[PDB]
Amino acid sequence: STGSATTTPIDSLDDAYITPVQIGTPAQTLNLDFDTGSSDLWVFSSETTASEVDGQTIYTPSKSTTAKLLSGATWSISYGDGSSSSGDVYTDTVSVGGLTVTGQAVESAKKVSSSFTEDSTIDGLLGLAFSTLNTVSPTQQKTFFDNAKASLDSPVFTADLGYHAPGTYNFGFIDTTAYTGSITYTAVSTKQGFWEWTSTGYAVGSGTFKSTSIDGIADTGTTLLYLPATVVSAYWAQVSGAKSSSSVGGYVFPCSATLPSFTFGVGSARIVIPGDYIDFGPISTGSSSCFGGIQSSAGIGINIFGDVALKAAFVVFNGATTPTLGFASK
Ligand SMILES: NCC[C@@H]1CCCC1(F)F
Repeated sequence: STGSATTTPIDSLDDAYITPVQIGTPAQTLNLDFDTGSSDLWVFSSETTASEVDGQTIYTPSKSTTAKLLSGATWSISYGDGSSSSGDVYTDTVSVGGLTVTGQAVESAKKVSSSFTEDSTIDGLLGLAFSTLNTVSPTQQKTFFDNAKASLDSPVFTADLGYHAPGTYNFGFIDTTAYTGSITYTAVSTKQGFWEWTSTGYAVGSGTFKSTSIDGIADTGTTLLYLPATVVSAYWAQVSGAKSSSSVGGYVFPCSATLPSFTFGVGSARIVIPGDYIDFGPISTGSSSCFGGIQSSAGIGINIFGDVALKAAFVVFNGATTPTLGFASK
């Protein structure tokens, strides 16, 4: 089998991407944030505290003839931005882009933190990291990809995120028309539960490439590119007036600037992020200070190749017995 679904930016900045997902019988379509950095499929639901729902579409398990309570199971997750959610668990039929999994754990939120409530465009998350990170207790549950894997034509999914435009998540096949040149594959460590890999270096603009190993994760659920402070300082030093602002929470730059590109290495290959992809717009409405799309990972404990990086590439998440990542230009 295969599946193919379009993923759409939630706003004009590409702050996140939503993909329609069919849950239950008859189908209830919710728009989920596909997150290769986590491993829970959770949704706003008829069980979510009413004051914490503000415009989201909810899953109502009582209206699904295929829903079954997963008796005794609970879940609770916290993310790197400090947001969180928790609740109980149903199994149900879940389809993405024509690919159907029966018996998928659908984690129904009883509580969500304020940042989820305040984002009316995201109805939940669909985790695509390794199932070892799934938070369901006392019986850990498998991701949608892990459940689908054996049925897929090939044990892979691909992320093709757009810059200020829709893109595609495919399951089970590699669309050879969706990228240019060849795909360069690179080793993955699953020791932390992530799609963790080692970039071979970077360049700023037209500058010379610096060969240096940068361990990090491919994370569709993180907006920006988070890299070591040395690398990030070298980038922003090429932008007149850019500075790190503690009050804002990262590097800002004059909105009048033209940003240089940023290149990262994948083995001997190179992925070029155009400068415009690094512009996250005014820090507040009407400000002439703009927020940068490359930020330091110093406070995080891990480097994160988030959407800013991934949207410059066609990315293969290869879930074979030994997982690997592939990157192509597009
Ligand atoms: N997108 C899931 C959240 C990520 C995983 C590693 C660091 C982080 F919390 F930011």
